[PDB]
Amino acid sequence: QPAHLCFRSFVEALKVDNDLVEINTPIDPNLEAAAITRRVCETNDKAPLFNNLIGMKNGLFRILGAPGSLRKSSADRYGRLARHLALPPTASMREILDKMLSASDMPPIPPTIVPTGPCKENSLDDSEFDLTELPVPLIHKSDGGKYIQTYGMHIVQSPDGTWTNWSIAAAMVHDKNHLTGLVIPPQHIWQIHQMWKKEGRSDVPWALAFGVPPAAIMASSMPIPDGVTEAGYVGAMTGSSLELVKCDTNDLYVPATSEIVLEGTLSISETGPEGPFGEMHGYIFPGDTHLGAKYKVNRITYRNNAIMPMSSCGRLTDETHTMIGSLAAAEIRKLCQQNDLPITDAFAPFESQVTWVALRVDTEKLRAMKTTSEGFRKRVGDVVFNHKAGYTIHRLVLVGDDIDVYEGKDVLWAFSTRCRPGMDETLFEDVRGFPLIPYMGHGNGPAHRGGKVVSDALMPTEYTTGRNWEAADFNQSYPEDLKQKVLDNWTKMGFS
Amino acid sequence: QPAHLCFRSFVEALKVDNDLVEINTPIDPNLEAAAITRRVCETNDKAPLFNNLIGMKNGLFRILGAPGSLRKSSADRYGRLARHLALPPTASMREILDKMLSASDMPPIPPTIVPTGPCKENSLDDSEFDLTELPVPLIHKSDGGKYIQTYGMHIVQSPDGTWTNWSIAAAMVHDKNHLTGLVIPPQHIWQIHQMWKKEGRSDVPWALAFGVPPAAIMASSMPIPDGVTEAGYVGAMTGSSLELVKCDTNDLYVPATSEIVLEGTLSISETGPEGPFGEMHGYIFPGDTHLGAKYKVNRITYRNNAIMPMSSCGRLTDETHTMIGSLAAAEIRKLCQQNDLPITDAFAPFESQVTWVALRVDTEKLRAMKTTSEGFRKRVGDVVFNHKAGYTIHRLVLVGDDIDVYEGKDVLWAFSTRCRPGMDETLFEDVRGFPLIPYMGHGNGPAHRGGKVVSDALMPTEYTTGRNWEAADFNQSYPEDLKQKVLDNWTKMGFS
Ligand SMILES: Cc1cc2c3c(c1C)C(C)(C)C[C@@H](O)N3c1c(nc(O)[nH]c1=O)N2C[C@H](O)[C@H](O)[C@H](O)COP(=O)(O)O
Ligand SMILES: Cc1cc2c3c(c1C)C(C)(C)C[C@@H](O)N3c1c(nc(O)[nH]c1=O)N2C[C@H](O)[C@H](O)[C@H](O)COP(=O)(O)O
Ligand SMILES: [K+]
Ligand SMILES: [K+]
Ligand SMILES: [Mn+2]
Ligand SMILES: [Mn+2]
Repeated sequence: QPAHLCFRSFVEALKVDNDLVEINTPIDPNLEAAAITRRVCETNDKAPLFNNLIGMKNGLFRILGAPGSLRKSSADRYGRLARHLALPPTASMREILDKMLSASDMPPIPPTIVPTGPCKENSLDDSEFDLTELPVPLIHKSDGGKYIQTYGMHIVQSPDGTWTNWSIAAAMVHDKNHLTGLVIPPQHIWQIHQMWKKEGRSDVPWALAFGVPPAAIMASSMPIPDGVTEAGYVGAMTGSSLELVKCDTNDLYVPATSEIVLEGTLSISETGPEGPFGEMHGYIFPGDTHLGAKYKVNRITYRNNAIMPMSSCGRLTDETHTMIGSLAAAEIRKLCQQNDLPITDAFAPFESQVTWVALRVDTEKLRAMKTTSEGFRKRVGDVVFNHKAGYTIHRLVLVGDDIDVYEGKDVLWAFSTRCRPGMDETLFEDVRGFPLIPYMGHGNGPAHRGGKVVSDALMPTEYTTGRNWEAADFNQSYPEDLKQKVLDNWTKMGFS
Repeated sequence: QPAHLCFRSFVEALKVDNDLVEINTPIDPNLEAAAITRRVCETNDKAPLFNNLIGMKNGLFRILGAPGSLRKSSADRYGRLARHLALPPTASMREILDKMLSASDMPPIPPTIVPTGPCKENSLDDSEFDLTELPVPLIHKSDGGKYIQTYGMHIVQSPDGTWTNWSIAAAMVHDKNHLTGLVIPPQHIWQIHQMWKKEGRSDVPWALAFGVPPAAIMASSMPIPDGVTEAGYVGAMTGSSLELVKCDTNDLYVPATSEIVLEGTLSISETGPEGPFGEMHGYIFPGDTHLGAKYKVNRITYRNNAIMPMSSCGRLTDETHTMIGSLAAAEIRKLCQQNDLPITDAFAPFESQVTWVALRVDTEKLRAMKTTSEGFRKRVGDVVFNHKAGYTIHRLVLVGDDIDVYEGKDVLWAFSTRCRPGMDETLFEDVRGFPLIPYMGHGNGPAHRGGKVVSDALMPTEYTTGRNWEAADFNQSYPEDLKQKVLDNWTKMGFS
């Protein structure tokens, strides 16, 4: 099976790329595996594969850390991500996001049911497993539980059967046969859970699949539209129907090659303690106490020599930056274009801790609109901040065509030099806010509302007659014939 | 003479450091010298010394570019700057700024008059020079003149004789015996020129000295207080009285070892075209047209084999970032402390194009103040934005003690995650603004007023009971004994 369609094949691909380190000596799931992975993420090192995890019971489990994190070189920086998608390892961010958006103008390709797969190689019933006995990691020293679920896919279906959602949401072990985790608006797991709670008759049939097809985990992390079944979007994106097996204890379908599958229910009534958890913005608030949703596990199925992927999330750079930020930005790009806004590109700068998105504007199109900053900012903010794709994003930065939004230094430059604080900005207080950002949930204002801004880093003539400056830089302040001479004589003269 | 007291000795020091490239083949002052220097600044390369400048007349002149720019290594990043000040080349930014502030609590050491010096080796009178015939650089392709003055020191004295100011302000060649340049509030050259215009009797006696003692050019770039003679501050800072010679045609005093000295007058009446000029924020607006102050040159004196320093300013990183930003930040630190604000450190992040200053707060002291964000922001902004040291700075970012303000990634992290847009900020519209920032002078609002903000990236408990988080990073989310094990086994395991 190809790497984008089978996690096991993805792990080989990383080895083959010289992008893996296999660690075959004993590693402790209490902090050590996550500390090594954290270090990898902070230094853009090779992904760690922990083949010898202290406490591995019943063949459960090895760990792969940093599955979607960065490589050190600029040339293949996003190569781990490209390997999720059958793209060359030198793919740009633009190319990766275009690939993730491509299925939005394609018919879905529904999945294919197969009678078995590797995820059925082993099983443990209700009398045989105990989640507290597995080598579930403690990821951060102050976490309130062992977060088994950082890179698996929750599978839930609407009561009417018409929408099956795949998404990533964190969850931790509660007891031998339950998890807890947050199920919060506007996320699709929450929208579906609300449908089941309004029906009132039963708990939500649920599965959590770990080590799924890489292309599937990418869609799981992207805010594709309400009502759209991820499996058919991934099928369209990859050009092939995904192979799924039925769960044993319910009628959901999981990827055939899933490394580990939990089957059970997500309660419509019960809650239990969750968190705190070290999170994407780089923080943990030890001691925070809160009741989350409760999941019951009835069955585990798994591959021989099963591998659990793990995100050791926090400060730059990990999956919560490379996937959450970038994939939101992609969806925001499309959303703006669909609302007739002249946006060509969008990216969530890592330097903003993926709380900003920079929107590159086609300024020829802007000029033909014959509008002003105050009107354009309001239009863009109304579109994005009232949509689920904007949920995680608190600052939008509008930039003209000279700025590469995929380059954080250029976004910073434009923001700092082209957007007058206050006057060039519109604040949005009556929109949903993201409580996870410390200034929101642990800040001075409402945790769930407001705190958003559109910052216009378009210059005045960009709305009227066109750009009226040149950069004071090597590229723009010197003619081509001189630049080339300089470059051709650089090492001759003594420079590096 | 030591490198910090003699420019010629500074150039040797750079060679000796392996921080110079001597270029002995012909280089064109029309763009080529500045293009090479621009490239150096954008890549943190060695300083270029152009020993063979096309059009060098009467021994005038060689050029040193990038005199105060960065080195490539992290270990001696600020070494060029350290060489201005007798500091080790590994000095930190903190150490450099402390050195620049040290004289603020010392008696001045007045200069010593000597009868001659190297700056008298050669002379050209009013019938012998022509500024349009010298190899003055064109620094950026769209500049409105050849900016002879980018790293010399203007010398002007109050009418009463009691204050002699040394400062850097750009100036360009107007004609064979005049320069033009901006003389604008609140700068000390402008405050002095206003005193002479109010007296109304004569033009301002003036000198411009190029290739001055490095410690002197540093003070020339720092906003030390009104009325304080830079020469006595530099004397105190260095521990020695600076040696000065009298000008021939007026009674001002110039450093004895100056490479090139212009003597003349700054008019109280006449103006002439100036600019446009590629500037510190990374822009030029070609065609901008404006009348600047006019300077008459009556005499040139110079060293044998005179060297003109040149700043090829623009996008990161050059003297306009390393000196203007950092030295303003230093003065702002002191100003805050003198106003009983608990600020321990200040720095202008390069990533903000030195338009922000990050202020590190002693949060134990803050807690004892028993105040709130809204009150503290207003207090800090009132102190800084109503003072000349705040002129160039449009955003202040308050951060707690865990943030290293000299590290732009950490400042960005704190700003993005701890300051709620709008609610955690106070806008200041009734303060002097810096028109040079594009969003000011080429923006949507008043060019000279407003556009400033204090952004509070202190978390709520930092005002009350203390920090209530830990970072989700390698340093803070793992115990010391584990961290050390990881580090000790890193290369063993296969990582880099
Ligand atoms: C890639 C990735 C995504 C997410 C998460 C993680 C990773 C690695 C964790 C490490 C587990 C940290 C966590 O905060 N986390 C997370 C989460 N969304 C949540 O509701 N809850 C979460 O706990 N997303 C984001 C969501 O996956 C996306 O917002 C997606 O759009 C949701 O799908 P849908 O609702 O649009 O179908
Ligand atoms: C280091 C340095 C400082 C300055 C400048 C440059 C360099 C290299 C130029 C390359 C020439 C670019 C230019 O914009 N420039 C510049 C300038 N101040 C001005 O009023 N005008 C200027 O044209 N400063 C800043 C001032 O030197 C400081 O603000 C100083 O504080 C002034 O001294 P004082 O008035 O406080 O005595
Ligand atoms: K999804
Ligand atoms: K000065
Ligand atoms: Mn969905
Ligand atoms: Mn001064």
